[PDB]
Amino acid sequence: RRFERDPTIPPDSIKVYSRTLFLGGITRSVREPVLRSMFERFGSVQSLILNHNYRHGFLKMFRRDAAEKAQVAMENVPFADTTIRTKWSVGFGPRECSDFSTGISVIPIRLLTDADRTWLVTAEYGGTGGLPITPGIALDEPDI
Repeated sequence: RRFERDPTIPPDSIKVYSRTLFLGGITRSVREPVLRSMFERFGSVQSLILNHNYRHGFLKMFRRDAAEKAQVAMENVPFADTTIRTKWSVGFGPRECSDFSTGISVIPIRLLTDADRTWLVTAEYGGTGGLPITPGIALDEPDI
């Protein structure tokens, strides 16, 4: 688990690496079992939800490094009547604190909600692995 002292982090902040990818271009010809098999090449898929009414989906990998590999490989993939476009999702903490190009956030601890704080410490994957939230640490996205 990532619990990395990172001297690039400002005072009273943490850094969080998203494990979640946004999937764009999801027409009805693009189905969950096929996407799952595509992304399993890069590592174990923790969750995958498609919503064809919005032409999109969200895929979470157990590991941040697998998510990075999947994002670069699947960034623009012609498929049937569409192109699958894989980008980072930032679904944890304030979106104001994030680089959407890489799915990395630098979050002042004071802006975490109590729920955010609890998820960070209790997550099976990501988060602090049971340690307190303290400044200058980089973590992966917690399960909620």
